[PDB]
Amino acid sequence: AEQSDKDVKYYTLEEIQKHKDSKSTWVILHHKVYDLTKFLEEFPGGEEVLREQAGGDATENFEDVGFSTDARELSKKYIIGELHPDDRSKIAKPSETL
Repeated sequence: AEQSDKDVKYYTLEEIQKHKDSKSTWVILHHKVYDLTKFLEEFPGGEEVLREQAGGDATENFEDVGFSTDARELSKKYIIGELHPDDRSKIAKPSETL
């Protein structure tokens, strides 16, 4: 879903589900989406620790893999838009059998 209004982009969790590269790495707090693509470069080679949780969690994850103080304010700093209201319900938890 590409938002016609170019302010606060509606990313879909279906979009981020294919988190293969660092540039495809975004995380969701619950209903709003935050950029992890840049945030992982703050960790020297620390893309792989958070990649698996990208397209899934950020409620605990963004602060977990994040810096102890910095990640707490850097959550709202990396405001890349909001996660699609339908998609946070779709992939609240996917089939864990894969």
